[PDB]
Amino acid sequence: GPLLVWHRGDLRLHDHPALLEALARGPVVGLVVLDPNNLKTTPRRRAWFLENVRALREAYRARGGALWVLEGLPWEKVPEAARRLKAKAVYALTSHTPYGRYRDGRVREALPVPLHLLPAPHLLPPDLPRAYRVYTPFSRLYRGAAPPLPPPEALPKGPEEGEIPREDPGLPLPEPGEEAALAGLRAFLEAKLPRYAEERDRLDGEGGSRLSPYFALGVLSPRLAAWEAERRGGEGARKWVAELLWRDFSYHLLYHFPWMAERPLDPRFQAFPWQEDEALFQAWYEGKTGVPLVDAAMRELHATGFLSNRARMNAAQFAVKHLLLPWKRCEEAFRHLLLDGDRAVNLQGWQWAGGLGVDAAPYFRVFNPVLQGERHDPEGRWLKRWAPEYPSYAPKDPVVDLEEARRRYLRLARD
Ligand SMILES: Cc1cc2nc3c(=O)[nH]c(=O)nc-3n(C[C@H](O)[C@H](O)[C@H](O)COP(=O)(O)OP(=O)(O)OC[C@H]3O[C@@H](n4cnc5c(N)ncnc54)[C@H](O)[C@@H]3O)c2cc1C
Repeated sequence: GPLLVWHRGDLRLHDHPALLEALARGPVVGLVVLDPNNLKTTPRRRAWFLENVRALREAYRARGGALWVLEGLPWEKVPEAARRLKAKAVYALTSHTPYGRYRDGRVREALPVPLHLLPAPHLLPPDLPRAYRVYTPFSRLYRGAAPPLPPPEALPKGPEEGEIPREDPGLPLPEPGEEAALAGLRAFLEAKLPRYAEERDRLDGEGGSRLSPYFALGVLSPRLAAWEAERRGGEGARKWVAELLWRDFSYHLLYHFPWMAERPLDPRFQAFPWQEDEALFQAWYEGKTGVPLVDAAMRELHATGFLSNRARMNAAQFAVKHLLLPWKRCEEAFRHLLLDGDRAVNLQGWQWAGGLGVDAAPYFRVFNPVLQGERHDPEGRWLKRWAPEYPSYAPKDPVVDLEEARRRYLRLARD
């Protein structure tokens, strides 16, 4: 009987504990279940997922192995695959998300054979005992990346089943799959890593790796990335790895403070006068606020599904501090437009850029839409690409009075 390796947010063969744990015991067959709880989202994200699932199968085939793809509820499809294959056991990577736990508990209940869950690779586990709300103390626990596990050279033969739907992303998608991700990592490390600390703030984000869409679906292991970067060493690597840690910190936060999905980490904001004005929401959502920077960010986001970190913190804080739009609605809409949309990470980003309690970031910090755009975009090349209509980062008929908007917020916050 074979062993089933059930892939979830880990569409890769490199550094995969569940794959190697099963392979060491006997022949394996891979499995992906197209779950409605995950796929009932926007076309761009659904396609990104499906195309990376298609790539994993090609990766299995290239090695002579078999990847089954089934559609439906995990607690019905996993047991079905196990029965049909007469699998002895199922192996997967542990998930600590609310849905992940519910799902796996349900699957364990319906499965007649063992479900073995192994720790997913992280720089720092999210289920650490101590619960930190600040980054520095959390990051100190990190003592360098452990070595990544190797991918199999070849896979045992097995029967293949299931078809992989083709969805219209509505936009240009990056190259899907692990090979593309690995090629991207090498390019970044050799070319951009050295100056990362000095270029990581550009509004166009060309100083970054642009690997978030891959990390989001586990096409690239963070442990492998950290390991490679640290092999290069230097200020660049230290800084880039620090950002990988911010991702783990995001999972750590949501795991220890589940309620932050519902309310701000900082209690003294639980009752902020969020003015829900449908008219303003659309202006922001469509990037029609009249503010060069924000409009540029939202426009690129709608067209590409990607946005540099600097742009995200600008477009995000603008909505929360200036327009006072409720964060909950804005964060969901933001996530749905991102190819790398990750609930935990997006939530930390919003509660951080929105001065809602993450890393005890100060509320009094308020970005200056025009300065920001000039200090992080030289010949205004970025602005000229997403909002040519604007001659500069100067407000041309703003949906609100920046100056008053600032005073307004600071006033509200101060109390
Ligand atoms: C309001 C807001 C929302 C965000 N939502 C998401 C989201 O849904 N999904 C997502 O992947 N990232 C999110 N980020 C974090 C971040 O902006 C990206 O990970 C980054 O822009 C990816 O570009 P890159 O791959 O070139 O990053 P690089 O600079 O090359 O960094 C490498 C990796 O480190 C991680 N990383 C970098 N910055 C951060 C950060 N601030 N927090 C957590 N991890 C980080 C990412 O995995 C990234 O791929 C958000 C940030 C903000 C301010």
